[PDB]
Amino acid sequence: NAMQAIRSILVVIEPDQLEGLALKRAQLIAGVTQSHLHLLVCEKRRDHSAALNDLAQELREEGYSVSTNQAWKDSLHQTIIAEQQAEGCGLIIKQHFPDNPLKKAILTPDDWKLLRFAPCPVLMTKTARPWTGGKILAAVDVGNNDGEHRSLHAGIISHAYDIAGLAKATLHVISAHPSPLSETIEARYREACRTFQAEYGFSDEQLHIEEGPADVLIPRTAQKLDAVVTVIGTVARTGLSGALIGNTAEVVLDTLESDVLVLKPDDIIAHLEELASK
Ligand SMILES: [Cl-]
Ligand SMILES: [Cl-]
Ligand SMILES: [Cl-]
Repeated sequence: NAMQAIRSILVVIEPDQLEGLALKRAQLIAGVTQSHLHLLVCEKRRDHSAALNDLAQELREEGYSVSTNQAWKDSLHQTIIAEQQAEGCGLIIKQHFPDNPLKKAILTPDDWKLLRFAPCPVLMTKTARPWTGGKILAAVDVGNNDGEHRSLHAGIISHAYDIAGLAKATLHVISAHPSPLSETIEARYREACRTFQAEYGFSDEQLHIEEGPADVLIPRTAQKLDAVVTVIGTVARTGLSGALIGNTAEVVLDTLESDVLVLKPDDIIAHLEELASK
């Protein structure tokens, strides 16, 4: 019940866009989990206090626990992470607004800095489709069961399952294992796969076991299922020079048309919490 355990959600509110999907997803989640909503506008110039008060009043009348703030220091991603630290939020929800209408799935450079440094789960909303009744896709690699991958996969499945339940949606899993006596090593992999299926109670129809590059297999499955949310984890160990997202998550985040919930390994979250608390 990973989502039920999140007791406050940071909702990034845009002042000038015609969609408000960050708050719509926050209302759906908190309507079930009774989580607190902290609404943040990141801007220095205009005084948004009256509009934030009116929005908070309307949500409290609907039964939500709500606080609001307007802040600005240095950059958009730094303002968001500083607010997450001040309010102790366990999830950040932000809507994706692409810089180029001909490259609509590409995240902005500031979105990438938010995903790199956030010391908590980040939900990047990329579609206006409602979650209710849709398909939720979890991305794992059943071919690896070391302590670090077991923990990360358990978190990806816990969050994806809680989302499927609160949205009255169906849950699907994509396992993309790199292409490789070949029949015997395949037995160890088939063993890992059958154990994963029993441990997590997945039907054959829910579990997509595919061989090939994860960076293209994850988006293909999301597109074929018309998934509305994809849950992914960043790489178990950082690459050189602080490259902690990893190539698979970099490509998938810039390609998916679904919303994306980005989780990080516990050891990476702990180090990012230290950096954010400086
Ligand atoms: Cl407030
Ligand atoms: Cl929704
Ligand atoms: Cl990175």
